[PDB]
Amino acid sequence: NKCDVVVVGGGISGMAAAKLLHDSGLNVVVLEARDRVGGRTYTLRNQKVKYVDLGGSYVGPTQNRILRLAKELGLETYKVNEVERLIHHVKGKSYPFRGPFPPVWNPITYLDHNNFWRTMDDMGREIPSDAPWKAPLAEEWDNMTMKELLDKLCWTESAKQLATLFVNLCVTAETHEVSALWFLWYVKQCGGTTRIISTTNGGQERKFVGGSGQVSERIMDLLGDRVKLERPVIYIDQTRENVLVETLNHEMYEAKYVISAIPPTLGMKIHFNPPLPMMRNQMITRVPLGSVIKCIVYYKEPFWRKKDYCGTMIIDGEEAPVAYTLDDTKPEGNYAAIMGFILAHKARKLARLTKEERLKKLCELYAKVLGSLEALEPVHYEEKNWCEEQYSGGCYTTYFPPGILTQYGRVLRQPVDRIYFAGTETATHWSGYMEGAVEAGERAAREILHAMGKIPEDEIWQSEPESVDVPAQPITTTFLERHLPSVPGLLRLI
Amino acid sequence: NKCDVVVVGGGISGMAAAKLLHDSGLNVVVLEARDRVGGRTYTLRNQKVKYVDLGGSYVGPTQNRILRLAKELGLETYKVNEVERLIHHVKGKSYPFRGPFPPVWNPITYLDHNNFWRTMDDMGREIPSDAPWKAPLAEEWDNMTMKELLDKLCWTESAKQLATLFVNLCVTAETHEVSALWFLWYVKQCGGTTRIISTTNGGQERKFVGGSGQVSERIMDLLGDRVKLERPVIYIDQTRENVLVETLNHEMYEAKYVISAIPPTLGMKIHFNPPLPMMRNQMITRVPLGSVIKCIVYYKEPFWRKKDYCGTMIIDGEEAPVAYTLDDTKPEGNYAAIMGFILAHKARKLARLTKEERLKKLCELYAKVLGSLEALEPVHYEEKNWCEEQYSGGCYTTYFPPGILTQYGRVLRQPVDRIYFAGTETATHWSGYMEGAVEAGERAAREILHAMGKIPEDEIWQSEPESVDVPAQPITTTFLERHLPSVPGLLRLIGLTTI
Ligand SMILES: *[C]C1=C([C])[C]=C2C(=[C]1)N([C][C]([O])[C]([O])[C]([O])[C]OP([O])(=O)OP([O])(=O)O[C][C]1O[C](N3[C]=NC4=C3N=[C]N=C4[N])[C]([O])[C]1[O])C1=NC(=O)[N]C(=O)C1=N2[C]/[C]=[C]/N([C])[C]C1=[C][C]=[C]O1
Ligand SMILES: *[C]C1=C([C])[C]=C2C(=[C]1)N([C][C]([O])[C]([O])[C]([O])[C]OP([O])(=O)OP([O])(=O)O[C][C]1O[C](N3[C]=NC4=C3N=[C]N=C4[N])[C]([O])[C]1[O])C1=NC(=O)[N]C(=O)C1=N2[C]/[C]=[C]/N([C])[C]C1=[C][C]=[C]O1
Repeated sequence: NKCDVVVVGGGISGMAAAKLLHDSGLNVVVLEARDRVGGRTYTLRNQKVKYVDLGGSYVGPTQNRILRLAKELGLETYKVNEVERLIHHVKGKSYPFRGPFPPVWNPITYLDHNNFWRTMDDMGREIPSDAPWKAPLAEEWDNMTMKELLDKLCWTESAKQLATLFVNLCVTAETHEVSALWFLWYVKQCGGTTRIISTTNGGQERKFVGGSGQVSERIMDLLGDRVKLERPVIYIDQTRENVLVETLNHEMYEAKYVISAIPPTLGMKIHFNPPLPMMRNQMITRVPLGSVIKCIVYYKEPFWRKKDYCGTMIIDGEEAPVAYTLDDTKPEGNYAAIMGFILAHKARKLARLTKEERLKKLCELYAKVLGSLEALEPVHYEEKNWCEEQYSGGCYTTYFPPGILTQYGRVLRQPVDRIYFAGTETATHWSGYMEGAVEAGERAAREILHAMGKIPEDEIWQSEPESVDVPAQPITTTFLERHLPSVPGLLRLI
Repeated sequence: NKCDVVVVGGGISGMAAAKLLHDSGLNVVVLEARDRVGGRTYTLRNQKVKYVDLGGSYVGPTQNRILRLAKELGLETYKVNEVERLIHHVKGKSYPFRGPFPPVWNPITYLDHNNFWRTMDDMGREIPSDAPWKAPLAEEWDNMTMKELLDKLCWTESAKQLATLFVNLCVTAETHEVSALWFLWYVKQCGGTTRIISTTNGGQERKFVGGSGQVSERIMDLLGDRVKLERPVIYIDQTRENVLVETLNHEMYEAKYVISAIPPTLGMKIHFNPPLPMMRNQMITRVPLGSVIKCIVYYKEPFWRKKDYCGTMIIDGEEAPVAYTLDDTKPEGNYAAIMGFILAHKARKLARLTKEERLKKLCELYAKVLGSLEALEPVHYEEKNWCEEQYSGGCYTTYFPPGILTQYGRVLRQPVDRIYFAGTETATHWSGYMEGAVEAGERAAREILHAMGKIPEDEIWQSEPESVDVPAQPITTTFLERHLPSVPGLLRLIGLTTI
């Protein structure tokens, strides 16, 4: 019934908000729609897999807030297997390579590839993390799709296809669906191209021992009966003295403040009184989430390591169900597995198949790419299609179509009276990730602390010391990488 | 509590569905979120305006379903004033003209203008009304915004600026926001460029005497207590034998079938058990509605008629708050008024201002455009920002961003068990209009009549006899219009000759 703060949503962001508020002495309730906590993180346990992350999973250097919070809850990380060679599959053949970036041998293509990545980071350096709509060329970039940008930038098919897979993999959407401004902001606010695509020294360096769902589970352990499972919020009333929040199962909660820790578009599932201000009312219909099936195939052994393959596969082309894989073996070398993502339009298309039919296609792909019959002999399979989720709306995150970020972006974290906004979408560093969820939960919580007079305005946004366990190495470029010309730049010299 | 069919939404579509179902003997309930029916039509009544349409208003030839419904309910239409000259205001100057299209004197520019409209209709013929994603080039066109399409087509800035204004005005959205496939579909399923833009012989020919709000109000009168105002639906349960529909004020309704007659994205406001299938679940997060403020400025007299202007203005300019106006004077000649639309990003921008500052900017614009100081003497002002409506989401309608219509389009009107889908967005002819509302409402109702074994399958889709009161002149082209070359076509002709 009555409390200081109602938090809507028990994902990482809501749980981190509620934990902070509770630790500071306020009475908090968390209202969660599902029969579990975690949201877009979900750890399945069974004897065959032991545990497996079917939702968010990877963490890495510079994500110091998720690392600190998990550490305090008694979680530990291990490193994703990247000891052996990566594979680029292109035109029906496997090219093994080392390093984050698949190599290119033709000199024209080389220039084109080099220029494309470098140009993404140049454009990023003009986009403010906390206000992408203030970029000098904000409207121009916002009014093009990433498909247009790539059509302008990439003078070769090879670069255009690799840059396309890069978009698909990062934001689970087609290049033609997304704003160029938003995608460039996204990459940049993750620390740039190298940091976002790298396993070693990047976002995919690590996983949590036991699963990432333990983060939310253990915060729910700390809050006891303050978390209400199967309480979907349907109505928020701000007209009266205290804020009133009603659930689907008929309960009424009453508080001074609310934190909305749900994806923006999921705001639509709530009837507000008074109506939302105009800009928010429309923003929340303009911001879908992407489409992904996360798929994990289990094998008796990590047989790929015998051939000096780490298990990472970058797979070009329309026919491949999966464009990107990582080794999902446990740190002990057991429960051998390959993780793959069926991305964007391939998720819409392959979801009509059965579970077994998807297994077969994956097994056959992997056998081709890894060049082993061992890939045809899986011992177990697990998958999750996030598009079918009523209370996520997709995965990994919310994407912005052309024109939206400049028109409505300012409203995302703007308080509506006594509702403050959390969720990974409202973050400024690794928004879209578990790290962003923590940043935004803790920030929304601290905005409420300040509206209550408990902390000054300068403590709303707090910096995070670097993890000692997962230190960050700097991102370096070579001299040639910085100064080799683009394709049209080599033409102007001729 | 118990009925045969719960209709969610009491706009034209919901009210047309309910009426048909009622007229066939079934027990229906209409559950409407607001304290009124009509939805995106709303007729305001006070002594200063008598009546005024702040939402949907215009009807015209080929929109035979809304004309039959309104006529059966006792309503009349009248002709929007187009006796005197239209104005095209471009680069700070007004160019009076007659006919539907602003004319063009520079021959190069003339070629580009003729080709643009012609290619809109040409691409249109490739696109089936009932299945736009079946166009041979659906994918290619859907992965392109209307801004990209215009950048390819228009070799003159003049044609590109006119085309941009045409998109903004038709779909209340920027060229860079909307799919080219969707937009070409939307224009074709209204009968083409000419039909869509015209007053005389087009979409804007007429209005209803007393306002379009009476359509919904009269159906509510026929239905009596079957219409429940202030019952926003929060929850639909299909796991049991009868379908369970719950409202925000804690009432429960039970039915064999449900028609959802709300904008697709407002389907988000309902919690579903079991969950919606994947494709609908994501589609309803991908389909926003446009942005528009409709504004009416009243004057003592329709002073523009005296300078031989009908009061239609096509106003190109970033500075112009309004890009299109019409004479909104009563058929009797009194309550003289200019209606104007504030479109897309200007609705966003100018909503910051007060009512009085918006009035001031409109009057000043109209003064310049009409060359008339009288325009600075309004007697009254009415307006509505549709963007702030929780139970509409915007106006006029739903637009599809790039990539959405080919991936999700096929599910807009796919039944989900015993839920069936109405709303003008599900129509095949004048989707986005009051006409499409009636088509979709009636089609969804007849879908349920078929599931119940009361009519055969071929009676679900039913054609409509032509209005004898608002008959349609066919759309014609001249030989020159059809065969004059494009700008690149003339340039190809040149390179070939000089060889
Ligand atoms: C799904 C997914 C996948 C499959 C994958 C991934 C992901 C995902 N990610 C992301 C994450 O997960 C996120 O970000 C997070 O989680 C977020 O969180 P938040 O913010 O908290 O949110 P959520 O979770 O959703 O929560 C919410 C909640 O709420 C609720 N609700 C709703 N509604 C409502 C409610 N309640 C009450 N009422 C109402 N109405 C719900 O239920 C929930 O609970 C990720 N991340 C990270 O970090 N990592 C990872 O890994 C991930 N993943 C992925 C990634 C990928 N990548 C990166 C790609 C690549 C590779 C290479 C390069 O790139
Ligand atoms: C808004 C507007 C404006 C401003 C203008 C216009 C329009 C609009 N339009 C359109 C119309 O209006 C529409 O279409 C209709 O109305 C629709 O119908 P429906 O489908 O029925 O839908 P609605 O109305 O929305 O209704 C729905 C209902 O539901 C409810 N809900 C929600 N949610 C819920 C509910 N309930 C319960 N529960 C829940 N949850 C609500 O409340 C409602 O009631 C139009 N149309 C026509 O026809 N005409 C006209 O005029 C119009 N307008 C416009 C147009 C213009 N133009 C076209 C111009 C031009 C020129 C050149 C080119 O263009």
